[PDB]
Order: sequence, then C-alpha cells, then structure tokens
Amino acid sequence: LAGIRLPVFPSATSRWVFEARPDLPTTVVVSGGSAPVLEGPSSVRDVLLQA
Amino acid sequence: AGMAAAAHVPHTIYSPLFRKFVEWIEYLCLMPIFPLALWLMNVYAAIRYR
Amino acid sequence: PQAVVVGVMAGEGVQIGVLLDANAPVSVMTDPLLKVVNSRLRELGEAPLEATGRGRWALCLVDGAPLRATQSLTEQDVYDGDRLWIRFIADTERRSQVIEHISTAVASDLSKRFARIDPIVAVQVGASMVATGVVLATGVLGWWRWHHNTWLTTIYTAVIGVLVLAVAMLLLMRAKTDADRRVADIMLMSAIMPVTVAAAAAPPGPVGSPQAVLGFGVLTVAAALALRFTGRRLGIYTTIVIIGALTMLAALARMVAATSAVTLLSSLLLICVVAYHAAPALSRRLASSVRDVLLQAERARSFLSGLLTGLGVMVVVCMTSLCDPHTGQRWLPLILAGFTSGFLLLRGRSYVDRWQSITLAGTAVIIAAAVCVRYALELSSPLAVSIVAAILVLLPAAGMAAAAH
Repeated sequence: LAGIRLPVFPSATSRWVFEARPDLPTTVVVSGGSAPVLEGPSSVRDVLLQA
Repeated sequence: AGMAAAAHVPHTIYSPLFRKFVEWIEYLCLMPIFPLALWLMNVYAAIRYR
Repeated sequence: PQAVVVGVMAGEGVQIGVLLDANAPVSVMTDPLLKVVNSRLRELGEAPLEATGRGRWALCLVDGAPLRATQSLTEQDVYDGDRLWIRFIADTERRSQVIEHISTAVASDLSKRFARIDPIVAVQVGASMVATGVVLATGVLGWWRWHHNTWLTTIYTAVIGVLVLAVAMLLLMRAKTDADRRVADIMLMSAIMPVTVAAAAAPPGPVGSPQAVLGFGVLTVAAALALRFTGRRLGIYTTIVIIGALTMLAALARMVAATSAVTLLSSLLLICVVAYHAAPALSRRLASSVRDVLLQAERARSFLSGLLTGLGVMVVVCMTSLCDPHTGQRWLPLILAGFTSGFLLLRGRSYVDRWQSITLAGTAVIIAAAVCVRYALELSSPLAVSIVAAILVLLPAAGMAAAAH
C-alpha cells in the first residue's frame, strides 16, 4: 500500500559498469525561500517519503 | 478486461513468484487437451465395451 | 531553341531564374552553375553551399531523382519554365559485414528490417477489440427487439451507452499526443451505436415506421454533436450525418403519410442526383497566415470526400430498390440506371484528388453489378444467369482495355 518496490532482474542481461554517469540532482524551491537549491537524486528522495 | 490489462501491465513491477506462476498456466492448459478430446470422441467406452 | 529558362533551387530555399544551354550535357554545367548560385548567395549575405567529406554535387528534379550525367538537357523531358534542384549527395562506400554461425546471423539480421511489438501499439489493439465487442452486443440486443416488445433492449443498451461514453470522456481530457487521441476517438465513436438503438427500441409495439423516426434522428444528432466538439475525423462523421438525415426524412414521411414506397424512393433518387453538383459548394462553405490557408485547404478536401461517400451509399440502395425484373416495363429502370451511371462514370475526371476520383468511378460500376445480381436471383433460369455472367466479366474488361491499350 505504501508503494515500496523491490527490484530483482539479471543485471539487465549485461555486465556491470562502475563509471556510469550518475543521476542528475533535482532543484527545489520555497515560497519564502524563493531562491532555488538542489537536494539530490530523484530516486533517493522518494525513499524518505515512502517510509 | 483485456484493454485495461494491456494498458496497465507494461508500466508495473511484479514479483518473481507471480511471473513464475503465469508460466505454469500454459502447461496446465495443455495437459488436459488430449484426455478430454478422446473422451468427447467416446474412445474410452468403445474400448471398455469391446 | 538553343536555350531554355528554368528555376534552380539552392541551399535552404533560394530560387534563381537561369537561362541554360539546351544541348550541352548536364555534367558540363553543374560546376559553373554552383559558382553562380554561390555568388548570388554571397552578395545576398547568406551562407554559401559547401562540400562535406566524401560525395559529389548533383543536379536533380524537384522529386530528387538525379539527371543522367551524359544526356543533353533537351534529350531529357525538361522544358522552358520547369524547375530543378542542385544538391550534394554523400558517398555510400563502406566495408562489408559477415557472420558465420547461422543462428546468430539470422537473429541479428532479422531484428533490423522488421518492427517488434511495443506498449504503444498494444493499446490500439485492445481499444479496437472493445469497439468490435460492443457493436456485436448491440447486434444481439437489436435482434431480440425484432421478436419481443419488452423494455430489455432499451434498458440494457442504455447502460452500455452510458458506460462507454463515460470512459471515452476521461481519455479525451487526459490525452496528450496523436497516439493518445486515436485511442480516445475509437472509443467515443463506439458509443454512437448503442445510444442509437437504445432510443429507437423504446416505443412499444411492433417495430416499424414509428421507431424508425427515433433511431435515425438520434443518430444524426449524435454524429453532428461529436463532429462539433471534437473537430477531428471529419470524413467519417460527415458520412453518418448525411445517410442519417435523408433516412430520417423518408422515415417521417412514410410514418405520417405516403402513397407508395416508389414515390419516396423516386424522391430520394432525384435529391441525390442534384446533390452531386452541390457537393463541392457545400464542402467549400463548410470550411502565421500560411497556417490558415493549409488548414482551410485540407479541411475542405476532407469534407468533399466524405460528402461524396454519403451520396454514393444512398443511390445504390435506392436504385437497386426501384428497378425490378417483373414490374411493368422491366427495361425502363435498367436503361435509366445506365444513364444515371454514365454521368458518374464520365464526371470523375473533373477532380484532382485520387481517392475522390476513385470513389466516383467505383460508384457507377457497383450499381451495374448490383442490378444484374438482382435480375439473376429473381426470374431465375439458365438464360438469365448465363447473360448476367457474360455481362459482368465483359463490362470491366472493355473499360480497362480501352484505357490501357
């Protein structure tokens, strides 16, 4: 019900790539704190809310 | 029901225990065909009352 | 005759009028020709044409096909006032690829030339199956009303109409792309059929003229309403409105008072005969500055195509009903059908559109075949069928032979 999902797959049918381009960090804003700031990868931000 | 399943399945993640179960439905569908067809053809009675 | 004037197209779109030597071979002119277009582009202040890697400069038709480098400009079918395009064509030379193991070889090759299934197409398949499913549902419910006067047909069909229309509304508002719109249109269009029979089935007693008035009426209204708020799929909705409208007129007259069906059929035939001449005018009135003209042109083109189809459907049903192998001067409607077909067969040449011209031409052919079939089923005897078979094969053979030979 909370939407936690557990990925299990055969590594996309390929070997690992340690040097892959990391995920782009997301920008956020606040009404009073109108100046935008970035907090981190979109994939990781969901976990803090799903829990 | 098929139109909904066709649009919904491609974007969801399913557990391996379920993906392993749908595979076995095909086999459970084949196993009864020959025994049922010969019954509809009335072969068993023709042999028993030889 | 020593020279010809033609418009030559160059990079990104400049057209230049030039007077070319009519008999020198084209390969002798492409180099100095390129210099001149560059000189004019340079003075105009635009970016000149330039080469990129390996390739060659070529002179082609506006269709892109290059002219034979050794032939004279007069030797080719290029006349004064025509236009050409100067172009750079890249080199295609590269190494060949080989795969030895037939298993891996077949997989790799076969995966390139053909398209595999994807989630986008998967939805259009399901959407089409549900549309087929409900048109079958209304068929069995309609067949029941033909033997029973109870409310079941309207009660059950009404809820289907509501359910199908409800789902279509969400898809229409959520849609984002042409693929998304296709699925929505197919679903909405599928709602017209159940709603239509749902209304016509409501009036009690045996089915006939009184029910006919409700059915073709709601049908015409629904098709028009969908066309008004959607503004897409013009041709198909237009066809439903026309056949629905004329059928409602016939239904109402027969329901109120009519001396004979022949009178109504004769009235409809005459209405359709005059409508063919009005169709282009109707189509024309039914329809950054560049956008408005192209939109107007394609919208107009669409309306005439649909409008012609609606008329074609009505005449064949009426015409085949008017002719008869036993009633009076059996030959009179046969020749009248012939004269009616002759107009359509000849007039098809007046329109530039391929599908419009093809539908007009086909409309005449089908009537002749349908009339002979009617006269073969009834008044059945070896002479009747023998004559009809010979006619039907000779009919188109002579037409194609006269055009191709």
